[PDB]
Amino acid sequence: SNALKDVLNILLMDEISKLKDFLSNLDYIKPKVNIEEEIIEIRKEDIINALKLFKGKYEIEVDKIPKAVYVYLVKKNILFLYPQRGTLKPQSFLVWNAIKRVL
Repeated sequence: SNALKDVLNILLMDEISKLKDFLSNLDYIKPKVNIEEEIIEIRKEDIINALKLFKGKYEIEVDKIPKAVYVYLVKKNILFLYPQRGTLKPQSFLVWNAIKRVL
């Protein structure tokens, strides 16, 4: 049966719509990111640049991305942070696939 395949396809497409909505919300908004006492404005462009890094690699070094940018992307459940490793990964393979399909 195609059933499990189709269920996964549901999950995959859904996450694509979700990521598209996330990214479209940035068109007229520059998020203000809170990091303790810091308040830092970031831009859609910066966010796209960081996510594009995940197009060819599942696991990305935090040193490639401004902290304000990846903190936002973690807060927003796009990425997970491994502080000890100094790396980030998509929060699921659905998120990864969506990045690769959309960016």
